[PDB]
Amino acid sequence: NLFNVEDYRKLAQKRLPKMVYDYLEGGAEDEYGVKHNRDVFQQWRFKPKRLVDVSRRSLQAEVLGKRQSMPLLIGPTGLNGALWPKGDLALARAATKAGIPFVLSTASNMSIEDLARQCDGDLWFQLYVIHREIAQGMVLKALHTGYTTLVLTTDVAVNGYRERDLHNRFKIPPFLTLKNFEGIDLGKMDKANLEMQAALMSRQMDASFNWEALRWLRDLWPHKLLVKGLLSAEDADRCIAEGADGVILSNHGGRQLDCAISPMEVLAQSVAKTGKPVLIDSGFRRGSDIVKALALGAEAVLLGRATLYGLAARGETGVDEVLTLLKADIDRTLAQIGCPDITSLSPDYLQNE
Amino acid sequence: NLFNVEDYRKLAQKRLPKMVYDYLEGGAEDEYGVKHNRDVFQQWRFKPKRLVDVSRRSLQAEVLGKRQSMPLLIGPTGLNGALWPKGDLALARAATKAGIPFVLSTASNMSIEDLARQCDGDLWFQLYVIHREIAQGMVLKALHTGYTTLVLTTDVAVNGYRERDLHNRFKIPPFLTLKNFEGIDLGKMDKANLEMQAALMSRQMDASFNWEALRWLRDLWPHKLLVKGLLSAEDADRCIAEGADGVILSNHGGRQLDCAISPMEVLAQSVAKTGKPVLIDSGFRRGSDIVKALALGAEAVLLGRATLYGLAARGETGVDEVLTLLKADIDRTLAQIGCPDITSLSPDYLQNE
Amino acid sequence: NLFNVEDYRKLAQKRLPKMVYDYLEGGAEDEYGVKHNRDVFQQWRFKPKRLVDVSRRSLQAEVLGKRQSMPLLIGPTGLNGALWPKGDLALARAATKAGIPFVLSTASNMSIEDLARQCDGDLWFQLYVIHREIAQGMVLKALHTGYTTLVLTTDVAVNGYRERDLHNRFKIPPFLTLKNFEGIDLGKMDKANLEMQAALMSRQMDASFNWEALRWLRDLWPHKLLVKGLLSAEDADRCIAEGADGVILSNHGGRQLDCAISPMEVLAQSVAKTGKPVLIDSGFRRGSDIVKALALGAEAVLLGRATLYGLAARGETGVDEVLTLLKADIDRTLAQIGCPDITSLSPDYLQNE
Amino acid sequence: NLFNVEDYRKLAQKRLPKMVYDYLEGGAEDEYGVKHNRDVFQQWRFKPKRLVDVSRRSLQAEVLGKRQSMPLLIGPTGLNGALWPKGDLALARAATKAGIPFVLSTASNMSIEDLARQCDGDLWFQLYVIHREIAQGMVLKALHTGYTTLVLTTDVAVNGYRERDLHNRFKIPPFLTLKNFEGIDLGKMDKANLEMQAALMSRQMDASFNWEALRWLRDLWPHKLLVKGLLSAEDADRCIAEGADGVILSNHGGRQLDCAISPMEVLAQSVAKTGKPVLIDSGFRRGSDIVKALALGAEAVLLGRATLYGLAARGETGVDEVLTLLKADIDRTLAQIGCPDITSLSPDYLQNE
Ligand SMILES: Cc1cc2nc3c(=O)[nH]c(=O)nc-3n(C[C@H](O)[C@H](O)[C@H](O)COP(=O)(O)O)c2cc1C
Ligand SMILES: Cc1cc2nc3c(=O)[nH]c(=O)nc-3n(C[C@H](O)[C@H](O)[C@H](O)COP(=O)(O)O)c2cc1C
Ligand SMILES: Cc1cc2nc3c(=O)[nH]c(=O)nc-3n(C[C@H](O)[C@H](O)[C@H](O)COP(=O)(O)O)c2cc1C
Ligand SMILES: Cc1cc2nc3c(=O)[nH]c(=O)nc-3n(C[C@H](O)[C@H](O)[C@H](O)COP(=O)(O)O)c2cc1C
Repeated sequence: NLFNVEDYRKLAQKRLPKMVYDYLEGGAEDEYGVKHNRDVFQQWRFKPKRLVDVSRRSLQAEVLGKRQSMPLLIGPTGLNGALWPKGDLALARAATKAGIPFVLSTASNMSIEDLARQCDGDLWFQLYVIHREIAQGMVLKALHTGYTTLVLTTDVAVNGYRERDLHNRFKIPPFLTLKNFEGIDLGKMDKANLEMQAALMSRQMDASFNWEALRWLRDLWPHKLLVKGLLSAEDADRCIAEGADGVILSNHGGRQLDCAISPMEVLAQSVAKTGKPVLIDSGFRRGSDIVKALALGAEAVLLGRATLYGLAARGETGVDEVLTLLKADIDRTLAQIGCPDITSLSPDYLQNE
Repeated sequence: NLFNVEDYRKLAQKRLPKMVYDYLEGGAEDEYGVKHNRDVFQQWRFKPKRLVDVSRRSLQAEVLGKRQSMPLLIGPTGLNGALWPKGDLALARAATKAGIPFVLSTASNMSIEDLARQCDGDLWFQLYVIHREIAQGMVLKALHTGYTTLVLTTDVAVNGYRERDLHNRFKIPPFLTLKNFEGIDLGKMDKANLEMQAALMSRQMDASFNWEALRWLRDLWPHKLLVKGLLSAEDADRCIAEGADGVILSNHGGRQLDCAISPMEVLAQSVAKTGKPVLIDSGFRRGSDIVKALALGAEAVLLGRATLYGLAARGETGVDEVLTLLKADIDRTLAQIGCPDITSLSPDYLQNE
Repeated sequence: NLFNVEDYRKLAQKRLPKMVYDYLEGGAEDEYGVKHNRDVFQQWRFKPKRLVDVSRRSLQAEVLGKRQSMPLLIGPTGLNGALWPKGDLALARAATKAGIPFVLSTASNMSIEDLARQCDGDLWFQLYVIHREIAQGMVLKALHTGYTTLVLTTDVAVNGYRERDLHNRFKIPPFLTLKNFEGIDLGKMDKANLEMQAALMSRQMDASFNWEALRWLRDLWPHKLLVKGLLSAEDADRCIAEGADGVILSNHGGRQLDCAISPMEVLAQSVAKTGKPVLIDSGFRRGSDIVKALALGAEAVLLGRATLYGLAARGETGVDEVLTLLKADIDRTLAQIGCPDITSLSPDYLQNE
Repeated sequence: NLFNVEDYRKLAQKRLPKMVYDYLEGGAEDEYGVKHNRDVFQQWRFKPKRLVDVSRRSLQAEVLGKRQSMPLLIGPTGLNGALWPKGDLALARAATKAGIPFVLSTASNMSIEDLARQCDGDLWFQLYVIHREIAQGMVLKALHTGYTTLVLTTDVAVNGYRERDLHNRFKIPPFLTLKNFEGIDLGKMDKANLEMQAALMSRQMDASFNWEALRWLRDLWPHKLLVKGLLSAEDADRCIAEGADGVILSNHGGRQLDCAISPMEVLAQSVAKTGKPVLIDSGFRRGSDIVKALALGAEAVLLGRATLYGLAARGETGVDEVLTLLKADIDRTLAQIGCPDITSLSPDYLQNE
């Protein structure tokens, strides 16, 4: 039985080695965060508008000014190859078939260049800064290979304390490789090419990356730039003031700070304050979750684990199936609440509980 | 032990094939809706008025201006024949013996005409519009056979995603038939009698039926007209403005949209705004649930699953028993809260929790 | 292990026949009421006052102007003889040894006269009116035998729907008798002594007893009169206006109306509005429950099941033990919150949660 | 697996005799208090500040004007020797190695003098007053041996009703001794040295110790003085008015009054009202709990059971490990919420839930 996202999670758990499933499903510390990410959606219920002609419905919507099939994206997730062979490509091709963007992780198992050469969809690149020079190299590589949008993830200044991984002594699968860091030379002896080599031999990001550094990144990247990992309207607003074209409210799927608020708690405020695109992720599993966020003003919702369950359970086809179910889910929900055009969603369709 | 509605649910589950019980009991998606429908009643508790003479109590009340034994009705439910042989007739006869109306579903297993010929009680007809022409035929048939009231159900523009049915591959019992669509001719070749035949060969309602279409229905039906499936005081008010004589607040027993609010959440507001009869259903199981709704202003409460448990467990007699228990329940509750005349109920007997 | 009331409940359940334990412990319908009666106490927590000299503490307090050892009473409960032989006397003697009043039920197994002859403590009489003439007889009997206070119970206009009793086909123990109705003659033929005989052959109270009837009772009884079963400050106030010397807020231990509010919900309001003694019962098990009610203004707390567990488990000694534990509990609590004199309790020691 | 405090609790439960584990883990009566102490932390979630340079973080902070490695302390707990041999010394040495103070209990198994001679860290002394003369002796002894701070615990005027201890008939381990009361002479015959001997032969504190007595203690002790066990901003303020240099909000880890509020409920108010150091304990297990309290204004958090689990499970090394984990936990949390300097914490990093 594969009728919803949970069904794929169940199948994924049956097919993945425990260590890998825990890497995927686990959250930080007590996992109160991942639970809160799910529970917060119950803070809203629907107030359908009846007797509305919903015979013709549209899920098409502009994201950052560019039209796509539906307000969804497959968000950046690292080590996809540990879930399914060539996982990054499977996800990218499924997203492309569905008419939505795919975001490649800095910690992907397929390189920026290789993906761009094997997929003609709308590819976005998610950046993690470990070393400024190396980051610049990846950004320029993404630019030259056709990536349309750059996403800076800011919520992993230090690694999250995921206790399942500690219990399992989780180690990156030996057959896997952080492809984007491949060929970053060596032998070079001197400050950089030493301070860099040392940085790469460390599983820690550049914790000093601040607003000033964002300005640097803004000048380097000429296209759309989003800042991911924000949990306040104030930070979202500052990002816009610093040059960002939009933001992605997110708590990294409860994988970094267990007691972090859910981004849903500051969605409406961020939308009202910034006046710019506010995308969101963390906890989305049902079409109703997605519609609630869109009704509150979100430009689009990025999927993390939802599509990864499809990938881990049935590869590319599994991802296609999850996207198909979610699209039919969103469509069904729109019809049921009396909002035929997804772009017409508003808070008026919701009741705060 | 058959002392309340739950006892009949338990017996019904023991006597019905799993597939059928799931069709009856199931809700949309995660079934958070059916649970919420039950839980919402705990938002109110009673503040009895003591030392009131309750030696003489009355449950008699006018519904749409017409007096009936108690403010209850057996609401429209499809495929009753799958629960018990000639289920529609059993329910109708039980309702008639209890002195309350029975609402026949468009998806009933006994035709509009056959029921009217075999039951002299107050029969109401619930309409689903798949094809305008066919709907008109049913409405006129109900009119000519003595049905007093017409109920338009508006919350199934598209089919609900009930996962139990998907797991069981639920298929309408072969010995059952949507009798009201019987004899709708064929062979006829041309636009209609083709666009119609195609519509009937589709398990989907007319999703375009809107306010304009309601105006059409209002002109076709000369007697009392109610719109069912509303979940907002605004929609209820618009229905009255468009000609309706009252409304039925309802989320279809949590079978259509899992995250829909419970109609109890907008009952008081709808009563205050419309100033017209506001009936309600969804989640009612105990007399206290019913009394709470009546105290908040509801004109009457329609029973869905409650009487179906009686039907599935013990046929017509089972329905008689459930109605008898509920009547004694309501009566007992009125005595206990110090409101001898059911028509005297008000919010003053309740405490918001 | 017998260190609190719950320990006695556990022992009582082990020693009583299931039917009897269910009669004792059971509540109306779903028993959400008895649960709410317990849960409501968690709506308040303590804010102790430190560095207060609590070396000398006093639990002595006036109830209706008369001093007693502590602000507790053993409330009226019927069929005590079904829990332990001569249960009414055991409870009365334990209450007397503890220095608190005992309230005899109209449905006691020991007569008004017999108890008064075998116990010299402060005896109160709880009245149920089935027949006016018979009620007058009992009231006069209580008056002539030394009962100091009369309590009219108003919350059983009709019998509660206790489903455990229905499942067990509960029948008053054959070796038991409603002693207070003994010798009410017969053979007499005519209106009364016929309308009366019929009333006694019915397990139903006089549902017509109203405010006018209370006035009649007020004129018949010359001493302190309390009205029990109130659940609103308005009713409590009316009782005072009609002549009552105080009231007992109560939902009959969740045995009559499952969805009734807990009396704790209207305690403070009743105290402020009436300006007269407001006693309370329903749900009290821990000394902290009792102290919370007293802090909110209650004159005294009546125990129902708490002391009955002591009785059912270990007879008179069991009741003595429960009262001893509760007294030590209240004393300990007073010391811990910094209120050495129980009469000094106020809302300032509480925090609303 | 020893990755957090709970892991040490699990190991401690496996290594300690049941009686001892219950003495350690148990709470008063129903233990709703210890549960509330944990649950209250979920009333706040984090709103991280992104793009803040957190490459250089500092946990150093002044407590009562004196700098220490982090805003933590190992609080006073009695009978540590029952958990691990020379438990008091193990805890003291671990605290000293971590750069934080250790508070010796009046009911310690190692004397004030012996500890001071074997540990050169910052030692605090917690006082319980059973007899004024004896208390003075201990205070002077602590003064002469180098203890920097005196803590008066005021929440054990009477002993808490811990039912686990009652069930286990808990008796202070025979190989243990209340060392601080050793050599308090005898044979002396007359008022004191009789009223004193009797006081020592009683497991009850001086319940008369009030504000006047605090003034006496204030004049006796020349250094920093804190009052522990407060649960209101009003009491905290009075302590400052009476001469205290700060307070410790605490409910004694839910071991004294089950229905006591959690000190977290009055932390912000106490900080705002007193304008003096407000330390706190009760319920702290995760670094996030600690950071929430510090963000609300707490000067420091005292650990009770957290470090005792380390002690009971693995002795001194276990305590070292727990402190190491908590420090890394706090550090990680600071980085994640964007507050590199622990002294910069404020309510702005929190969201009330
Ligand atoms: C297995 C896994 C790996 C992840 N790796 C990254 C990453 O490399 N880059 C990034 O920006 N976010 C990363 N994320 C976070 C996601 O982008 C997204 O915020 C999160 O999955 C949203 O929550 P959800 O899983 O409930 O949908 C990861 C999430 C998961 C589940
Ligand atoms: C088995 C089943 C079939 C139903 N079929 C119909 C239908 O044909 N027409 C309609 O208007 N409502 C239909 N309903 C909805 C009911 O009219 C009513 O809204 C719902 O049962 C109320 O909730 P309750 O079941 O908790 O009482 C159906 C409900 C059930 C349980
Ligand atoms: C077994 C049982 C019999 C009772 N019988 C009577 C009665 O005869 N008269 C009356 O006034 N209340 C009666 N009560 C109600 C009590 O006076 C009291 O309101 C109730 O027990 C308080 O709640 P508690 O049981 O939680 O303490 C009865 C309660 C129990 C538990
Ligand atoms: C086993 C045990 C013994 C204790 N003994 C004392 C004591 O002698 N003096 C004192 O001031 N507090 C005493 N306390 C209370 C602690 O100082 C502290 O308030 C409490 O442990 C904080 O809660 P926590 O255990 O959740 O951290 C004790 C606590 C425990 C767990």
